[PDB]
Amino acid sequence: GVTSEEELHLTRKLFWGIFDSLAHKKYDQELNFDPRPVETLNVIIPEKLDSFINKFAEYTHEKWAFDKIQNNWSYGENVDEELKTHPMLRPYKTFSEKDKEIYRWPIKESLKAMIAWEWTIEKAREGEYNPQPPDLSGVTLSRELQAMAEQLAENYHNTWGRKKKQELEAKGGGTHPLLVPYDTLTAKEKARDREKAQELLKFLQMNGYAVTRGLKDMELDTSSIEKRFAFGFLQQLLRWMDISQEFIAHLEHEQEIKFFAKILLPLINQYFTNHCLYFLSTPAKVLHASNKEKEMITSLFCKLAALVRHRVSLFGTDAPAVVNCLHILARSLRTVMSGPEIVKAGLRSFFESASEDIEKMVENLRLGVGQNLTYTTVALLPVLTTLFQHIAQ
Repeated sequence: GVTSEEELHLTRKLFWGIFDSLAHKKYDQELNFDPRPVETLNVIIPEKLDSFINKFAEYTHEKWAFDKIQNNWSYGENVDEELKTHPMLRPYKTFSEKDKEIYRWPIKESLKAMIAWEWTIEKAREGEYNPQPPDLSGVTLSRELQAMAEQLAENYHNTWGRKKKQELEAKGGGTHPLLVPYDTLTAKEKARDREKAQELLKFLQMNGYAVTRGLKDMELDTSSIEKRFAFGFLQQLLRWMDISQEFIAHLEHEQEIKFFAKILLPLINQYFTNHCLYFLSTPAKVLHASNKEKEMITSLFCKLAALVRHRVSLFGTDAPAVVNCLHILARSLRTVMSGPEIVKAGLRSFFESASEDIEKMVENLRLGVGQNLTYTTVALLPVLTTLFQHIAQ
C-alpha cells in the first residue's frame, strides 16, 4: 500500500484492478546486493588469539572419544554401516596442510565475523566445585530471549547461508534444494537451535556466553515495536492528508491527487465498514483497544468537515470521495467532556460555522448565491443524520 502510494505510475486505472484491500485487523496481536569484501589472507593472527585455535584441535579428539565409548563406535577394517565402523580417529597432523584449511575455521570464521564483520569485542579481562542447579524453568519464557536467539541465529545463518551461496556460485548453478527462507525453516532447524544449548553447556560451563541486546512489545503505535499494525496505519493517513492540504490550498502535482483522493478512498471506506465494532466499542466493552483509537479518527473526521468548506470550488464529480465516506464515517463514530480536547474544539467549530451559514440564509436561501447552499446541503444534511443515529442508538 505505501509502495503504491509513494511511487509508481500516476494513473490509478492501470493498477485499480490489481488494487484491493485484501486484509483485516486481528484482535490484539498475531506475532543490487553488495556484501563488503574484507581481506582474510593478508591479516596476521595475534599470538594471544592463536592459543584458542591451537587448543580447540586437541579438544576435538579426546572429549569425542568418551562419547564414542557410550555409542561404541570402535575400530574396524573399513567404513561400513552394518557395524557402524569409524576407524579414522587420529590426530590431524597426518593429513596434508591444504586439507587442514577446510577445518581451519569451521566455527572460528563465525567468531571472526563476530569481531570483524560485527564491530564488537567483549572486554572480559585484560592481558595476563559442584554448584547446585538454579531454578530457571519456573519463570515463563520471555520474548526478549527470542530476540537474542533469533538475532544470533540470524547472524550465524547469514554467514553460513552466504558461505553456501558462494559454494553454489562456485560449482556453477545446478540443482538447488538447500535454498530455504530464514524464519520458515524446517522443524529440525526450529528445534535444534533450542536443543543444542543443553549438550554443549556442560562442556562450555566455563566462562559462559554473556551478551544482551533486545527489547520488544505488542500494543498501539506502529506496534509497540514489532507486532500488531492497526494503529500504525493511521499515521500514514494523517501524513498523506497533509500532502493534499497544499494542493487544495494552491488550486483555490497530479500524482498526489490520484493516489490519495482516487486510490485510497475504497481502502479506508472498507476499513470503517468491516471494523465498525472496532472503532465504536471500548476495550472493556465490546459487542478492543479504542481508547486513543477514537481520538485521531475524530481528528480526521473534523478535518474532513474542514475539507468540505462552505464554498463550493471544485466540488468534483467523485461522489464516493465526498458523501459516502462521510456517511460510513458517521456510522464509525468514549467521551471527551478526557484525552486531547480537539474533539470539543471540532464539535463546536465546524458545527457552529456550517450552521451559522444556514441561520444567515434561512430568510434568503436561494434568494440571496444558489450554489453554496446545495454544497452545504449534501455536505451536512445526509451526513448528520447518520451522526445522530450513532449517538442516539
